[PDB]
Amino acid sequence: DYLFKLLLIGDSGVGKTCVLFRFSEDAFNSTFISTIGIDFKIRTIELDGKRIKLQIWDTAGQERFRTITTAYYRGAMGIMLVYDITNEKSFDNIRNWIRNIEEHASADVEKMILGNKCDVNDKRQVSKERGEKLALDYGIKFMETSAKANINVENAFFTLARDIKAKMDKKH
Ligand SMILES: Nc1nc2c(ncn2[C@@H]2O[C@H](COP(=O)(O)OP(=O)(O)NP(=O)(O)O)[C@@H](O)[C@H]2O)c(=O)[nH]1
Ligand SMILES: [Mg+2]
Repeated sequence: DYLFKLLLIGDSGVGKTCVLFRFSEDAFNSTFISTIGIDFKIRTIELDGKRIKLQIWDTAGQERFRTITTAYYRGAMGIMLVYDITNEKSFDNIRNWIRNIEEHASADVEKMILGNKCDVNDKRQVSKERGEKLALDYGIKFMETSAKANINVENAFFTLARDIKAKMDKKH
């Protein structure tokens, strides 16, 4: 059945690993252990009766693997651009990521922005409408997710996968 590669991209500690863990194993680890070695996961979804194998590449947020993370753009097909709603600096840094993808990844790559840590509204620094407006500016999808609270985690991955399926099916 169909195989889609997926990139989780963002600053260190936005919750990329936790987002993949909630998608893969429907669980949450309150601990923060930074990703060093880029590791992929296969998560099988069903879109309109078709099984699609999502090869999800969980990249390291640390600056010393920027050059290493970028190398994984080849054949990526889809990229989750994750920032932390409680961290404007991470949100400011997704502009840099989106720009890097436009220049270095293929034109037909599908992009979505996730406002992660959406459950923690108390420490919110980034308004939902500021993420929506940025997504609108670049003409890409956006939704607020919580890996901890399991909000829009499946929805985000099904939304992105559909946009990849739609472009792929239209080639015929
Ligand atoms: N409240 C809350 N905390 C979250 C959520 N997602 C992740 N976190 C927390 O944020 C921290 C970083 O999560 P992690 O998945 O390791 O982030 P990362 O972006 O993969 N980090 P790195 O790029 O360095 O590997 C952890 O303490 C984790 O529990 C979420 O949806 N809600
Ligand atoms: Mg990670």
